[PDB]
Amino acid sequence: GSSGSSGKCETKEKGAITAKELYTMMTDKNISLIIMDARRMQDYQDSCILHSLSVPEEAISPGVTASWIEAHLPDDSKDTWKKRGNVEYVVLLDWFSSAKDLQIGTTLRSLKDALFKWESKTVLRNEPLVLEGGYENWLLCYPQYTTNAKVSGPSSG
Repeated sequence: GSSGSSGKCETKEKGAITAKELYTMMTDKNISLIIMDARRMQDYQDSCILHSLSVPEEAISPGVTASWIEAHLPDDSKDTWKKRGNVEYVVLLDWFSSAKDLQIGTTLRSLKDALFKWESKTVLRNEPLVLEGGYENWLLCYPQYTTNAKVSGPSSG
């Protein structure tokens, strides 16, 4: 080579995490990591990953802060919520919304920006990443890592 000709490129992940990476960190004592499910309150009841956190979808608004979410969260989730600053890395979940399908209004986006971008006191080491596919894909990757595996989530049509 002389300088470096252009091409096309394929693998170009940006602000995204895979299920495989979550496992390596999920069972890591040296590396902390918390998982959150930005979905409806009913979704958490039907399906929910073990050793994971939960957060309503309505409670998370586009352009909110930590005080907002912290104000609207479960009783047991409120604990791990505060540990967000103690841990190192962070990850989220979803049904059909990846980091590429994120927009100005999505729960993941508003939650991803309301954890670092809209920070005042607590601060993390990196930026919140979204799992590849979310819970829908987590079942296909590791169905033996959730409280409820018998959960079907077909498409709109």
